[PDB]
This record gives sequence, structure tokens and C-alpha cells, in this order.
Amino acid sequence: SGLVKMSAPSGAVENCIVQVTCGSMTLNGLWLDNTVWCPRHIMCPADQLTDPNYDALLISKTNHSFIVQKHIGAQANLRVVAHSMVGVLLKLTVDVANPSTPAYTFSTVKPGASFSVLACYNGKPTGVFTVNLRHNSTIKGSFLCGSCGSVGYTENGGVINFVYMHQMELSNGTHTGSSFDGVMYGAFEDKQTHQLQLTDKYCTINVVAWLYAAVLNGCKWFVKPTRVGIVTYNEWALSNQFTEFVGTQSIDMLAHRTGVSVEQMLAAIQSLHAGFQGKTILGQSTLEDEFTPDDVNMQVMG
Amino acid sequence: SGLVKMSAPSGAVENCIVQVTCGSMTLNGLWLDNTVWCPRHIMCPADQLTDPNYDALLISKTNHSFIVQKHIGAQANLRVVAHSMVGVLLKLTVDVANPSTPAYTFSTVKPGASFSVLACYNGKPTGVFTVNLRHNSTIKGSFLCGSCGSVGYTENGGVINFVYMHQMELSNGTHTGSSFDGVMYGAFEDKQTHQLQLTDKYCTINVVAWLYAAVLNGCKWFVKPTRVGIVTYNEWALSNQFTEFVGTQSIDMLAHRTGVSVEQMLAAIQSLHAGFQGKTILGQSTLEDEFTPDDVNMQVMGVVMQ
Ligand code: NI
Ligand code: NI
Repeated sequence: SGLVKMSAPSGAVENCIVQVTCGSMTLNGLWLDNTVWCPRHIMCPADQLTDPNYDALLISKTNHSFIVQKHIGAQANLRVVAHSMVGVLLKLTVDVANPSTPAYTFSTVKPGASFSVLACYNGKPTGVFTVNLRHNSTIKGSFLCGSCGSVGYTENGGVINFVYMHQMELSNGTHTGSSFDGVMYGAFEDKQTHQLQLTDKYCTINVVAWLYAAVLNGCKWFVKPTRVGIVTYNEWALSNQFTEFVGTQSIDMLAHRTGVSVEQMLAAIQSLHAGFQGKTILGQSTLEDEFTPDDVNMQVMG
Repeated sequence: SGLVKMSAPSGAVENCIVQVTCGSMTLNGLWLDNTVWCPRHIMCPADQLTDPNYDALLISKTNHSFIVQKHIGAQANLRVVAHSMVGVLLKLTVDVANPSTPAYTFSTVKPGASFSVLACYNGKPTGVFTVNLRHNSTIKGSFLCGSCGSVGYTENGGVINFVYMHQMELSNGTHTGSSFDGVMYGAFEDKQTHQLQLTDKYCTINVVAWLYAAVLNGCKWFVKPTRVGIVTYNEWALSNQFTEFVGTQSIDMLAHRTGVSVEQMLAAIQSLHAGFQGKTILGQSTLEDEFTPDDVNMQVMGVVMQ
């Protein structure tokens, strides 16, 4: 028992982290097979990040403009033999295939999904933590200068799913990056200019999962016979900055295990959003929306 | 910017996870140099875990009673050549040194310290998370049956400090294990009996660190001219289930960087413990005491003008 924010073991990803340098800019990259992926702003001098012309910056480069170093494990300088730009990423081709390339996929996560982040600096992994893609397609992580190129991933059945490459900090504690097709989460542009973030929302399905976790951890004071139907709840959610509830098998597994219906949990959300009134749930006095149904299922007795 | 619960990258520890089998019991273990460590209850049949006689169970074993296997990552061919019982651990000697042994040391953490946990099942690393040793020498983790042998560690300056090997669940969301000298944190026994946990306390120095992190993340509404001296605060803490505040260089770094004194933060704790008055700090409505001053400095300290 217990419920904690849990990340996927990072070793398979650590074996793929490299450092990339272009002029005076250095950041992290991901080395899979003969490819190294990194943010394209490595091409932009630090004092020109306000409105770069990446097409023009790309034309001025050659393969010799990029230096790649494997810093951890068996150290090696990897020779760049080709380069191209894919959205907000550079795709470098190196002469050596990573001998520790894991089985992997590239996926783009949807708002409400969780993933692990391996924070890196100068091609050295320094920390692991878990985030959720917010309703406005940002993440609430912990990143400092030099973290660009840090990798977000999940793991299942021995396969690493690479979902994020860190690109920038939008505002305090708010970050974004790209999927490995080079598309930025939230369509933010990789430039220093002020960019508006859309309004965020509480992820209903995740709050429901968390309330089921609370019941399975002996906290059930908030469960009442009271029900709110999904259609009615969804009309309320549209006015109270909550997401629409759409049923899933993972939630149905928790409803069946606990004997508490989804409609009872939706009624609990409405009551708890008005206030907890001097009470706590799993030590919290506010709703938690960053655990997914699958994340909760992983931490409950089978 | 931002402040999140951060764990040390786990790869160096993942390379050391093995499985040990004795009879019908298979547990996770840790392979370092020519040694494999695992919980001593591997010697106990599953239906006899209530109150085992470990001295009697040990006498019935030989080196051939134990099998060590590594079916994940780089596989290995291991033979047990010696065995002994060290507190609540079995210490096996194997014929092959782990070729991926990191530079390491063994340490016992004190209450208030944080560490990373690599949760393992069936010899497979499954999850990473960070805990703090509570005032009552328990941890508040997330573990299910089969997680014994899971490893707690820290990393700094290229050295892995191995601090914990998981053993048991004391009560809901409350766990304990041993350091690698085989001593159980909190002196709990590896038997299925009712065992009383001492009362916990909020770790003051960690709450102070968190409040400095909040200031460095733009949250400062709770800072007032009000101060509470350390001696006065400590007398209050003895009555309100908070730990004594003892000054440290890591906290002084945060006081200097923010210009907010420790005494202002101790006054904020007293006020916030009475209640947050409908406001939040870093998204929370309750005090956070599981980030140490050094953990905060990793996420917030930058260049300092001298
Ligand atoms: Ni950058
Ligand atoms: Ni066990």
C-alpha cells in the first residue's frame, strides 16, 4: 500500500544520453541507432534566441558544426556524418550505432497523460521525476538552464516509449518540449518572445483515479450514496474548469474492486471542489489530478 | 524553476539487481563485488513467516541451498561459495564479481534524510521514487508483496550510497527495511506481529527549506516582519510535534540568497501550522517536510554574487 509519484527506471534511457555542442551552445541529445536527436536552438547563438531564422541558421552549418560526446559510461566523441532539421529538432547522423539502443517507440502523449523525465545537464543524467501533460499542453516540471534536450518517456513490456524532448521554460514552473516528430506540445514556438498559455483544467479522470486510490488506502469519508450522472457532471465541468469525463476500462477496474461507482466519485468531486472543510485525503487538502488510472492500478494490490 | 520530488537516476543500481532462490522462495537481491544481499526471510517457507526461528533456519542451510540468478540486462552465471546472516539480511558470497559494480559505500540515514528507492518485483526494476526517513524511523513509500529486496540509495560526486533494503509494511502506506549492516530502521522485527510505531514529527529544517524554495519560485505571501527566535521556536516545537531546529550552512545559503531570515521562516511555520487561511504554497495547503535543504539547493541555488 501507499501512493507516491513514481517514475519508470531510467537506466535504459541513461545509456542513450549524449552531449551536443554547436559553437558556444551545448545541450543534451538522445542517441538511438545511428541517430542523435536534439533541440534545434543549439544552432542559435545565446544572444539571438529572440526571433531566430532557423532555415537560414541551418544553411550556414555543416556536419563539422556539431560535436557529440558520450559522457557517461564508456566515453567517446561520436562523429557527425549528416544533419537535418525535423520541426523543432535537429536529427544528426553519427558514424557509430548506439550498442545499447533499447526496444523503443515514439509517441505523442495527450493531455492528462503522465510520463517520466530524465533531467540532464551537459549530457549527464542528474534527476528523475514524473509529470503530467496539462490541459493546456504544458508540463509542471523542474528544469534549469542547460536542461534542454532532457528526455521524457514511459516504459511497458520492456519497450521505452520516448514522448518528450525538453525545449523551454514558458513561465514559473511551466515547461514545454516536443515529441520526436519535432512537434512542440502546445504549438509553442522555440523563441524567447512572450507566448500565451491557454487556461488549464483539472483532469477529472485522474482525480477519480486518485479518489479510488484513497479508498484502497483506507480513506473513504468522502464516499456517499450521492451520485452525479456523467452527462450532468460534464455540463458542470464545462463551467468549473474540469475536463469532461469519458469512461475507461482502467477506471471500471477500480470501480469494480472498490464497489464505489464512477457516479459516486463524480459527486465527491463536486463536493470536494467547493471545499474539503478541515479534512484531508491522502494528506492533501486539495484535489490531485496527476495520477492516471493506470498509474493508480500499478500501485494497488492485484 | 519549479520544485518536484526528484530521484537519483537508477541505472547504476538496476545493473546490480538479482534474484535469490531458497527452496520455493524467490526474492530480489543486490549484487556488489562478490556479494549478494537479500532479506533473511528467504529462508522461511511462505506459510511460516509469522514467527520464524532464523537461527534454526540458518543451521539447516548450506551454500547449495541458495541460487542466484540475473535474467534481466547483462545475464550472469553465479555460484554461492559462502553464506552468513547479518541482522535481518542474508549475505551471500558468489564466485563472480559484478562487472558493473558502481563506486559505492554503505550508510545509515538519519531521520529527516531523503533517499531514492528502486522498487523491484521478480528481479525486475519497476519504479523509482523518493522517500524521507520519518522521525519514527519509518518511510512512507509505495510497495506491494514481492518488493522486499528493493533498494534505497543516494548519489553524489560519483558515489552511490546504499542505505536501505526493503523488508515490510508496518501499516497503511508505512514501510521499513534495513541498512546493509542488517539493522532494521526503527528496530522493527521481521515477524508478522503487531509492532507499535512511535509518533512522527514534522521535520522543521525541511519545512524551512521548502519555504525558501517557495520564495525562490515567486511565492512569498507568508513572509512577514514577524520573527520567532530559535530557542523559543524549539520550546514550541517540543509541544507541537515538530523537530528541533539546528542551523546549517545549506539553510544559511538560502537565507542569504533570499534575504529572508530563518526566524521569519520559523514564525511562518507557527502561523501556517495553525492553518493556511485559504491560500496555497507551491500548490499545497499543508506543510511539506520531505525536501531537505540540500535537495532544495539542487533545484534552486544558482550563481551567487560575492
Ligand atoms: Ni535551450
Ligand atoms: Ni519478501
